[PDB]
Amino acid sequence: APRSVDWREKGYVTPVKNQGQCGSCWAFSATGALEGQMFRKTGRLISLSEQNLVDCSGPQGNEGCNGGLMDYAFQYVQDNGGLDSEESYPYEATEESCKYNPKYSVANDTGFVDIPKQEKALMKAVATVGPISVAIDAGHESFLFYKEGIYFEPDCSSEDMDHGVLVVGYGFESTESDNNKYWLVKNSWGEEWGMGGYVKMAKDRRNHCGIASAASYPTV
Ligand SMILES: *[C@@](O)(C(=O)NCc1ccccc1)[C@@H](C[C@@H]1CCCNC1=O)NC(=O)[C@H](Cc1ccc(F)cc1)NC(=O)c1cc2ccccc2o1
Repeated sequence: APRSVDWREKGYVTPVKNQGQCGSCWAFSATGALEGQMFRKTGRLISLSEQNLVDCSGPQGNEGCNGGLMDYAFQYVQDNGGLDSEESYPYEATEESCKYNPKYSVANDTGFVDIPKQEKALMKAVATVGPISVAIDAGHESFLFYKEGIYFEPDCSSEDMDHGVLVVGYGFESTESDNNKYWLVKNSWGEEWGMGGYVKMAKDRRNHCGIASAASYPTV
């Protein structure tokens, strides 16, 4: 496995988005993973619709702006046999009735793979598959104020994640050893948060914040 991976510089990652005041972290996390896999499959990088996921994934168990799972979004894409593009079904940060139009479908998947809960497998999956959809514990106030460096909430939980985010790679900082490894994580709170909307999560520090607890990716 390589020592550093960054899927942004290879063209797998859409620009950073802003979810607003609606609990659709899962939707954005699912669309990023599916964008990565669609690009790997065809070489075409198309922003997908979070609103479609929010509005139409009800039957699969999701709760719109009131919570959602990324596996449930992949299941909705598979059952629905399609996912509209961001441009056709633009984000409105609210719950609305499903307006899916198969004419504007630009993505689909045949299921999803759940990663074993250990950071080594997460590293392997990120290296070989691409951006991976994950969950982390971000309820602590420190996460709200992140700016740069490796983020390390001493009170983070490894088994109770509440935020879905995407992992676009991993790397290390050139310091004198002292466990410098980090996960490159993309967030959905815009660009003015963290490093242009990104965060370096602590890597190989005993599954800090349960990043490797709920890792999965859609199979196209
Ligand atoms: C999410 O991190 C977020 O969007 N935060 C910003 C925000 C804006 C407005 C209001 C609140 C937060 C957050 C969103 C939920 C729902 C909205 C209300 N409060 C929240 O905390 N997290 C999730 O939505 C979460 C993501 C997740 C996925 C996978 C995993 F292993 C852990 C977490 N999913 C749920 O909370 C959830 C999912 C389901 C599915 C079925 C029934 C109930 C569910 O609850």
